[PDB]
Amino acid sequence: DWEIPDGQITVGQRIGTVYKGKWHGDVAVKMLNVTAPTPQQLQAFKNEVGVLRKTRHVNILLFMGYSTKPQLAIVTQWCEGSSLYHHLHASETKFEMKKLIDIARQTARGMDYLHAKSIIHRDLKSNNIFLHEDNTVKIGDFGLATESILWMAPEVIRNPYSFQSDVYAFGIVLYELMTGQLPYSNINNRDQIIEMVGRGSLSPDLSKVRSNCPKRMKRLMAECLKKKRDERPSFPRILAEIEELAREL
Amino acid sequence: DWEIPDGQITVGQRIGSGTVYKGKWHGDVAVKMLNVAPTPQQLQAFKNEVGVLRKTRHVNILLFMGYSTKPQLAIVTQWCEGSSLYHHLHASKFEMKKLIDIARQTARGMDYLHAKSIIHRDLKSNNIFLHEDNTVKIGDFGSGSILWMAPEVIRNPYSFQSDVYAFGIVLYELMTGQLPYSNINNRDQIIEMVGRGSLSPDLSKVNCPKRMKRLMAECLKKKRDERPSFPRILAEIEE
Ligand SMILES: CCN(C)S(=O)(=O)Nc1ccc(F)c(C(=O)c2c[nH]c3ncc(-c4cnc(C5CC5)nc4)cc23)c1F
Repeated sequence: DWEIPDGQITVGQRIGTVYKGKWHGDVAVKMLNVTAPTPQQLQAFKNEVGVLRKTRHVNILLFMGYSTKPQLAIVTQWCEGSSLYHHLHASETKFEMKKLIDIARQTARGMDYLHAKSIIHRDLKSNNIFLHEDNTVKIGDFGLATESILWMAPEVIRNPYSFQSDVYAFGIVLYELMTGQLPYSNINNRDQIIEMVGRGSLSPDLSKVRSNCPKRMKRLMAECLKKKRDERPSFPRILAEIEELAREL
Repeated sequence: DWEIPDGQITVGQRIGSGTVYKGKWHGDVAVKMLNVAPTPQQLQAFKNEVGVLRKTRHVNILLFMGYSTKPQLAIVTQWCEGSSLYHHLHASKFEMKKLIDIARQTARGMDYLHAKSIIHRDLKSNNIFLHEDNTVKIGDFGSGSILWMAPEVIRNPYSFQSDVYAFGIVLYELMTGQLPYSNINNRDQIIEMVGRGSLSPDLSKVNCPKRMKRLMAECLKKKRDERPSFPRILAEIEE
């Protein structure tokens, strides 16, 4: 059992619900603050716990246990540092290419691991990628996994979710790394992007990628961003490629 | 199941000695090949040990990732960058802040194991890996090194308290920067002297927090029952 007997966790400050806590060291706790969970609230809990229970990988957020009796709660490791979103989009400090490649590799290993276990993340984005101690990638925020608009494949815009969708979202994450920007800087209208990406009249501007960016990465990026879902690569190939060029330079 | 099918793991360089290898499996892994052809008698003795590692989910405990049974029995875990606490301490200057942090993390790992009712039985500086030279990873809990052995172990010999004694020796390593009884280079003497209670580590060789030394002395008690529990150990180190 991964059920942590309640009263063993010293809950602390709020983060966003999620609390930093104390349980044999630093932990993070996601507490559903309801009086009595909906039948839907219960299955969402069981599902997230069931999928977390099957993950043991350094690039996946470490699940540590759950609580049921007082409230629904999911306990994971405590990550120090910020999300990839914050580092790229909301911070002055920008990364060297070698690290950007490394961040890409670590994410791909995690995604490759998940897909090997028949798990679709369905919400991969730079915000769900935690740079633990600013070096080690941790894929997390597992609210929707099974067994955010800018990171959506056209067939998710228009079951839409698949391994292929996870690949597209990973493609956008790559675009973030290699540009430092979010896709569609021109568009400020939600419903415009939705229609345009959905139709296939729109795609990320790969001309914006850094001059340093290896052509191998740029090519791969384009592949993961293919509008036809079945034309997109699988993570074994994605990881292989990223691994190839990482050694290459 | 956590069994990794035959072939999925690509084995690389021999790291040390079952036998440990670096490998590839959805990224880097470490593969410990067991000194084993397996009999049905040994198979369910092997899975018994995996079932213990199966219930460890903690950042300061080396991440168990899965096992193999073909071609041979193997434990698969995460790969750690950098070297053990032993190598840093006895083969190559941590600021006191980091030493305490290293001590802090080991207590977290141990406290967790004991809460999970798991006795390590072999805690020591070389079973404490420094991943990225920051994060402590405790492994190897699934003739011998006697420096970390509690007096009751030498002569329920293996208990939570004997783990605490081992941690004490580890605290001593961190604070002195050297192994106990360096003055005496004789296993048989150490075995006899520590076993009979006539010898204990020399605390004259420890800028060390005086609460730490008290705690270190508390862990190093020859009397098994005079030793604190890890929750108390963790609480005092944390504070
Ligand atoms: C999870 C705990 N278990 C199930 S268990 O069975 O209790 N313990 C257990 C199991 C399997 C294992 F591979 C290991 C293991 O040894 C390592 C696991 N990850 C590693 N990462 C790096 C290293 C390493 C690299 N290089 C050097 C020298 C500098 C050259 N020293 C060390 C060793 C390992 C293990 F400790």
